[PDB]
Amino acid sequence: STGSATTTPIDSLDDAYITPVQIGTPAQTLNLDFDTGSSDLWVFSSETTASEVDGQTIYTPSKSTTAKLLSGATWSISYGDGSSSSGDVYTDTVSVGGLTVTGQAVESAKKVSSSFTEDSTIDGLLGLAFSTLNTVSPTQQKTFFDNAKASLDSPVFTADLGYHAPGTYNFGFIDTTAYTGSITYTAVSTKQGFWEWTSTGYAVGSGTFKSTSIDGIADTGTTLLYLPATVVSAYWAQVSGAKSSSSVGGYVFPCSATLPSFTFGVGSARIVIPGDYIDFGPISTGSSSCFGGIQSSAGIGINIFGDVALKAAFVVFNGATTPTLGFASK
Ligand SMILES: Cc1cc(C(=O)Nc2ccncc2)c(C)o1
Repeated sequence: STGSATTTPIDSLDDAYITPVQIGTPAQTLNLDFDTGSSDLWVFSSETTASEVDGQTIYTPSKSTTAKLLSGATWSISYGDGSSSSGDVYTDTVSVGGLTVTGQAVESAKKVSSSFTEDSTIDGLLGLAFSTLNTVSPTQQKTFFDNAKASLDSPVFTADLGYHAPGTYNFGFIDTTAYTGSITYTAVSTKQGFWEWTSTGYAVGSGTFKSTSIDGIADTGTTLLYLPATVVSAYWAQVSGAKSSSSVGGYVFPCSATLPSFTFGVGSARIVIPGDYIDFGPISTGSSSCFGGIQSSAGIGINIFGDVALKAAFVVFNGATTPTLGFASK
């Protein structure tokens, strides 16, 4: 089997992407944030505290003839950005782009943090990291991809995120029309539960490539590119007037600037992020200070190849017995 679904930016900045997902019988379609940095499929629901729901579409398990309470199971998650949610668990039928999994754990939120409430466009998350990170207790549950894997034509999914435009998540096949040149594959460590890999270096604009190992994660659920302070300083030094602002919480730059590209290495291959992808616009409405899309990972504890980086590539998440990651230009 295979599946193919379009993923759409939630706003004009590509802060996140949403993908329609069918849950239950008859189908209830919710727009979920596919997150290769976490491993829980959770949704706003009829159980979510009413004051914490503001415009989201909810899953109502009582209206699904295939929903079953997973008795005694609870979940609770905290993300890197400080957001969180928790609740109980149902199993139900879940379909993405024509690919159906029966008995998928659907984690129903009883509580969500303010950031989730305030984002009316995101009805929940669909985790695509390794199932070892799943938070369900006392019986850990599998991700949608892990459940689907055996049925897929090939044990892979691909992320093809758009810049200010829709893109695609495919399951079970590699669309050879969706990228240019060749896909370069690179080793993955699953030891922390992430799609963790080592970039071979970087360049800023038309500058020379610096060969240096940068360990990090491919994370579709993180907006920005978070890299070591040395690398980030070298980037922003090429932008007149750019500075790190403790009050804003990262690098900002004059909105009148033209940003240089940023290149990262994948083995002997190179992925170029155009300068415009690194512009996240005014820090507040009407401001001439703009927020940068490349930020320091110091204090996070891990480097994160988030959407800024991933959207510049066609990315293969190869879930074979020994997982790997593939990157192609597009
Ligand atoms: C301000 C904000 C952040 C988020 C959000 O979804 N975080 C997040 C971070 C990492 N992985 C998954 C999710 C929301 C709704 O609002």
